[PDB]
Amino acid sequence: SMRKKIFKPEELRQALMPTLEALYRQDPESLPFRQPVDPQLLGIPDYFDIVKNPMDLSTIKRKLDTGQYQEPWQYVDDVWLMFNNAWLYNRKTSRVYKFCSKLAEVFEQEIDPVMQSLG
Ligand SMILES: CO[C@H]1CC[C@@H](n2c([C@@H]3CCCC(=O)N3c3cccc(C(C)(C)C)c3)nc3cc(-c4c(C)noc4C)ccc32)CC1
Repeated sequence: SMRKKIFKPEELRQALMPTLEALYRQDPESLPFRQPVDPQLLGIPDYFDIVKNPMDLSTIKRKLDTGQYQEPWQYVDDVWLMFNNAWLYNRKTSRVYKFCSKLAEVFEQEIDPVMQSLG
């Protein structure tokens, strides 16, 4: 459509925060995603050469709390950025990669009914 639907920050928080909570509830799978990747502590100095736009759950949460998403697709784009970054950087046998794949399965199931409700 040409006409932006207008969303209030608290409407987005009430609708979308439970979908982010569903990812946090996955344990162990969300544990690597709860804070930003720290390449110094992890000893991976190539990380920001490969991942140009880092993203993690705590940043998405803060963006929802501070009204930085005008529309739900911007939130979905950040969750997907987090996933794509982890699939790009990590080997397919790693825990982080397989945990990412489980988070993406969970998010897909939670986000669809929410998007139907916001349209
Ligand atoms: C709570 O604070 C901590 C601090 C960081 C820690 N962290 C680990 C640790 C480091 C020690 C060795 C080990 O083995 N780690 C490890 C690896 C996988 C799983 C686990 C669990 C035991 C937590 C499940 C540990 N590596 C991570 C890799 C990434 C990553 C990369 C690269 N690119 O995208 C992502 C996402 C992000 C965070 C990581 C997770 C949590």
